[PDB]
Amino acid sequence: SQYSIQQSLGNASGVAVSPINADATLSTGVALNSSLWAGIGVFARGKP
Amino acid sequence: SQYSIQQSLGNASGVAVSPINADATLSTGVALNSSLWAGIGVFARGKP
Repeated sequence: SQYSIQQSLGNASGVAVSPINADATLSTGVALNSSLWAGIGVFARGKP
Repeated sequence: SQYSIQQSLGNASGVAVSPINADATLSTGVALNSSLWAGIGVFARGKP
């Protein structure tokens, strides 16, 4: 309909905006400063 | 519960304070100006 925004705009009159690139700002979330411990054992209560 | 303060703050919203560093202020308590004398002997009373 109206107010819609296209993205291709190939060989036809119109106006279109490309989707945001955001590729030069790629970070990585690993949170290195976090430690957890895993172990096995024998206890009194818990799901085996 | 509430009023608690965390220390890690890894990849999650929140506020945390690290434990006090206090490593550039390390002194050494030896009290060099102290002298005591140790000896053996034969006496009249005491635990052998």
